[PDB]
Amino acid sequence: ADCVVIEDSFRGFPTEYFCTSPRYDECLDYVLIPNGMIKDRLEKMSMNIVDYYEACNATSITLMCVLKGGFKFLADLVDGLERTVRARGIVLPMSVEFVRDKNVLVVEDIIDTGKTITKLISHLDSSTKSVKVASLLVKRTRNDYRPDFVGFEVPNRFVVGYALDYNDNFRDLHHICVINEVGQKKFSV
Amino acid sequence: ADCVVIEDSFRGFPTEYFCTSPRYDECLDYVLIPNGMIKDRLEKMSMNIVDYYEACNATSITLMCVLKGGFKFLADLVDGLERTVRARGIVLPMSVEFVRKDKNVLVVEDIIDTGKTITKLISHLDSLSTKSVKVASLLVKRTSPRNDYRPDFVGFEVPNRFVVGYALDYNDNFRDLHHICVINEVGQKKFS
Amino acid sequence: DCVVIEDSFRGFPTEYFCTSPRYDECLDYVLIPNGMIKDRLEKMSMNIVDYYEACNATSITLMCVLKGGFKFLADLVDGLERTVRARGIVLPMSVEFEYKDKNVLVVEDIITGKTITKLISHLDSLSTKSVKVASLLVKRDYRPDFVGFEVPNRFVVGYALDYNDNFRDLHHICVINEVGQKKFSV
Amino acid sequence: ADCVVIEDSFRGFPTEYFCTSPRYDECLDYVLIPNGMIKDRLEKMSMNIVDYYEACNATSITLMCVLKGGFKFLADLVDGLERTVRARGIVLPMSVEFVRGLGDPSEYKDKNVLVVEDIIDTGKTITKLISHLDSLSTKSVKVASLLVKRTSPRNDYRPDFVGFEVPNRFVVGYALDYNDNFRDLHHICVINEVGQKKFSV
Ligand SMILES: O=c1[nH]cnc2c1ncn2[C@@H]1O[C@H](COP(=O)(O)O)[C@@H](O)[C@H]1O
Ligand SMILES: O=c1[nH]cnc2c1ncn2[C@@H]1O[C@H](COP(=O)(O)O)[C@@H](O)[C@H]1O
Ligand SMILES: O=c1[nH]cnc2c1ncn2[C@@H]1O[C@H](COP(=O)(O)O)[C@@H](O)[C@H]1O
Ligand SMILES: O=c1[nH]cnc2c1ncn2[C@@H]1O[C@H](COP(=O)(O)O)[C@@H](O)[C@H]1O
Repeated sequence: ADCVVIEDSFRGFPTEYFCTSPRYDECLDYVLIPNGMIKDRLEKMSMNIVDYYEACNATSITLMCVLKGGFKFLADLVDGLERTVRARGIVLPMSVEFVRDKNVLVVEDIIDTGKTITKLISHLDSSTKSVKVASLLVKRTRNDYRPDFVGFEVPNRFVVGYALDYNDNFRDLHHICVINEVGQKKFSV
Repeated sequence: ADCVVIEDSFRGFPTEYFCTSPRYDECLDYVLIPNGMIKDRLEKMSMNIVDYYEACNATSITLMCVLKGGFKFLADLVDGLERTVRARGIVLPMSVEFVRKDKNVLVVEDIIDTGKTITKLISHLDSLSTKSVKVASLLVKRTSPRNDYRPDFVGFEVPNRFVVGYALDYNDNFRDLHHICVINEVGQKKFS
Repeated sequence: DCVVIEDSFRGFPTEYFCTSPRYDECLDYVLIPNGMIKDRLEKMSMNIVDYYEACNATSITLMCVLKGGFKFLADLVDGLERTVRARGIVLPMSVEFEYKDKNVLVVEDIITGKTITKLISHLDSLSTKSVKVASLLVKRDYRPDFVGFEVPNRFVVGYALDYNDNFRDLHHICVINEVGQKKFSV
Repeated sequence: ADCVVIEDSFRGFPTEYFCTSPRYDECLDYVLIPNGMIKDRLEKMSMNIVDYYEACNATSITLMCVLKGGFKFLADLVDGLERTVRARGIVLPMSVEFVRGLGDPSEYKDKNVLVVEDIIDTGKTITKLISHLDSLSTKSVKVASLLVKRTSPRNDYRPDFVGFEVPNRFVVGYALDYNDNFRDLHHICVINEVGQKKFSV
């Protein structure tokens, strides 16, 4: 459950020094997690997931992508998993299933209060071999729940980008950023 | 449209000189298209798509992922489109819908052999009063006689041989392969 | 102007990123992950191409200063090639590791500035047509024409940056501790 | 069974379906090896090199790049090497040096040198180097060549690690040059006639 903990002292990275979608010129305060940061973290995370599912003699695993917030995370994550199982010479069959007794790894976007991931975990437990949750981001409240694999622990702010949406928008953004009030007013109701 | 033609005389590249997942040891005949070649073609496909919708004045574009096969394809293609939209400074909003009104729908599918699936899907799209309906296909099977229909954007035109990898499946197996490969008969029998 | 890494930033723990097992105990933290470098180099390359399009430069010659900037030159040349290629412009590029009267973009690793002064001074012998300098990192006052990150006055390794021809194979840009700083003393 | 063989029947891919430097628009016949295919090959090459130098417990391993021609191949090769060593917990200390010869210590002795060159054709350019390296009392001298030209008759020398075996046509791109041009090209291509006349000696 230990991860890259973004402290509330971190002010982020201003958008002017990166490549963001020109569509969101005035709508972003700063970049929180660059895209390459996400990739680099997902490498080590892929190693952790693989060696965990080898410590337990798992015959196979099935990733469950929760659309549409976890697609980029699932894509890069599957790249890292196939890469790791490729280099290490293991024979670990992985399946991918998208939803809006087998080993199930939930591929989620972010945990805020946990009311959504717990209904899923209780939905698959309604007779499954195993149920695990992997979340790219985690929100620091503290919440009583934590996923099994966590990439980043972020402050109590609303983030967008990397297929994370603020009212069905900002998904085509390359990095993980925090909206300001201008974009909030522009894309909310 | 015109694309990279994988000639029938192409013998492929043997899997031993690339990285294959260990679970398909004696199941792959050869490697037809390496992953990196797919990506390098997807760069040009992204440019073609973006400046097509820029020749038009599309207010947005809605990509339709045809699951489960087109998921890697849609991933790297969305990376290409995003990378050329922000590289040319053009404002062009892109949304992503998934399957298994009055918008510019770009269908993203894995391969087209006969065209039954793409015909049914396109017919379903024609009822919702879409602004435009274009189709982007990664692979196109060269059949005899040549198939009556061809997509608006095509990555590779490959021979009439069953291919797997890059999320191309064979009874929900072979998806976790990095490259597009032709199966042998031992692998076709191994999964039934 | 670039990305400023303030001094109150402790970095990220090495145990959360993939690092070479060679330097298990010799790394305090990571300042800048590798992918963040890759994402900043996009904007930096765009800035360089835009400066060489404000005027009509008919050529550009990148000067790699081995051994520190070979990774930075690799990904920088990749970004420049990808930008020139993406914008359909005809910007011919050469790499220089006797070829004079050319626009020079010096690709150095990090800058006191006493080394870059030796570079620019040595350039006056051939009299280049134009000289500009781009550096990946700057430690805390002089500034090159293109800067990527601004780091504290601490010591950084990785990404071909070396402490006595060492730590170059490290993927990310890290900060070492005193035990590692003494385990590779010259 | 040394490497990927690009048979003489292979006609390549037309340059219009890939992203090419627009200045060489009319100078390229076709694309021989796309960039991503090169990197895909360099994954497996990195694995082979790593487990070779680990099977014999090589203390140090020093990659020597033949400069200008072999730079990009060195960069992607080092990428793959550090990646595959990172994913295995292996400790394999690698160094990097460069040559054009322009590199001398003379402490190269007792070390394991891995030569990183761009392409082998006749074999004399590399033979002079291996002769100049086996004179410094090195523990081992091996060569990694990205491309190898198919010669008639077959060349009496084949490097230890080969990426691709290409037909006997002239190739450019991916730091491969023709009269110090075509280096900024992204893929490995073959020059046509207009490109052969546009950069003559
Ligand atoms: O900061 C955010 N940005 C975008 N979506 C969020 C954010 N925080 C929570 N969500 C979404 O809120 C939903 C429920 O999260 P919960 O509050 O943990 O139950 C999920 O779909 C999350 O992706
Ligand atoms: O060779 C193949 N390998 C894997 N899937 C194929 C192949 N050929 C056709 N398909 C599948 O066939 C479906 C539609 O093809 P069609 O109906 O023949 O046009 C798609 O969902 C493809 O995944
Ligand atoms: O923190 C560091 N780690 C490794 N090398 C450094 C570091 N800081 C400066 N250098 C090297 O110091 C030399 C000159 O730097 P300058 O004195 O700031 O101009 C160059 O070779 C740099 O690579
Ligand atoms: O087809 C080619 N394209 C570009 N450079 C080549 C080609 N063939 C050989 N070279 C270069 O010319 C020299 C030929 O070496 P040799 O023929 O093995 O003795 C080496 O420096 C090669 O890098």
